[PDB]
Amino acid sequence: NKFKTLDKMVYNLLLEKIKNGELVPNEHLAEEKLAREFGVSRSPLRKAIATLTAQGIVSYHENSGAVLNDCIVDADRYVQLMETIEIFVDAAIAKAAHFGYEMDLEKLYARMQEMERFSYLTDLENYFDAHHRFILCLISFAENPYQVRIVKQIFFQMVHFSDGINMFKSVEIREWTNKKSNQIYELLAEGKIELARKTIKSMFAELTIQAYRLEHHH
Amino acid sequence: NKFKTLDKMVYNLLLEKIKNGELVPNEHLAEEKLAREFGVSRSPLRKAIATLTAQGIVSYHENSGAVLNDCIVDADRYVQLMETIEIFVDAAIAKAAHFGYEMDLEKLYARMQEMERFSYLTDLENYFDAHHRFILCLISFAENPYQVRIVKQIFFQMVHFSDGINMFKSVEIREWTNKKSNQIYELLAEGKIELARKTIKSMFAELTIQAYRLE
Repeated sequence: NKFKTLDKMVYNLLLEKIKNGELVPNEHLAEEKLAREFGVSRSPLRKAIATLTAQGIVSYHENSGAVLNDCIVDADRYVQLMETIEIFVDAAIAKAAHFGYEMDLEKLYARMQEMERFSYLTDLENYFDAHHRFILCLISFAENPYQVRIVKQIFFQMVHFSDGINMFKSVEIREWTNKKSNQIYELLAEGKIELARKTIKSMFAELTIQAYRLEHHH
Repeated sequence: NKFKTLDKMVYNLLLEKIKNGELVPNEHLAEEKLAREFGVSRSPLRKAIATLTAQGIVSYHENSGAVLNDCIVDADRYVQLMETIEIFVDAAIAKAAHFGYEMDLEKLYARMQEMERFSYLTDLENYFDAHHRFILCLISFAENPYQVRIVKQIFFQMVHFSDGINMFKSVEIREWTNKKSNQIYELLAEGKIELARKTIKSMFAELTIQAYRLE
């Protein structure tokens, strides 16, 4: 909509072809036809494809070319992604508490407050991003950048291929999630680690229930 | 040595420039000087770079060109990756036991036996791969393909940027790992889930100790 480079544009263009469904999973990407459609040379397009192969969205095979993977995320896949996120979060908190690391709780407070702010402003995309950044801060408490990057990739896939953000169209759900995030921050700051972990688990369980309620009656 | 296509050749050359350390992380790749060093044109080399972007080794930042990521893994980063792997494995076993799935234990037995076979043949690369596939089978018990793909990327980075395979140059370490894998299989088959989980933890702890002992 408001691009600054030819590469990212093409990337975004291709990405939207993956989201609106103009390219179906298991389809071989016609790199030559795609470059003609965008009016671009193959140097940007190729680059885009490479990036989307790094994100697991496209798979290149030695026998065919680049193939597009099944990337659409229904409720069950959303819950699988959330289970991955939650094992990462719980293990992060457990490791930090066991080894006595210093948790950047001020950054976590800032992230929770950004959640509060975007919920007050009714900025849904920024609220989703802020919720994700709060979770990422929790995970970074493990001091494992590999895990942070993995969960960032998961968040990217959720944002671009799930309707999970629609859950936060409810002000009630947004405020409950903000309250849970603040409770987690407070328990961590007070040192009640097991209570914080069970609060994290409760948060994820309720959001899983709501993810399944998204599919039942939207 | 013994290349069959010019791309795979150029790629490999560039890839070793990443492994021997002649190209520093976060450095911008001089595609023209690299292509002239290899005596090749630009179209193949870029493909190579593209391939290394598809594997997460190189990133196309918003600035024009390609930048190389911090991919070398020392002992501490190896242990970080292994902690991630073991979090996945333990959660997989716990989830399978809690929801009462049927774990494909015959596939697990086959993978453990391939470990045994490659250890017998002193095939280090295939033994490393077989160990990784045994772990991946354990993780697939979670019925979560995303986690399998994540740990596959971890194993790729380990194979190409770690010395962790040198650990298995010891026949004793290989046999201990094989015995532990078989014990995990048997405990899973007998339903002793907590014992299987503590055996998994012990295996990872011993291999973590061995990662630091590698001088």
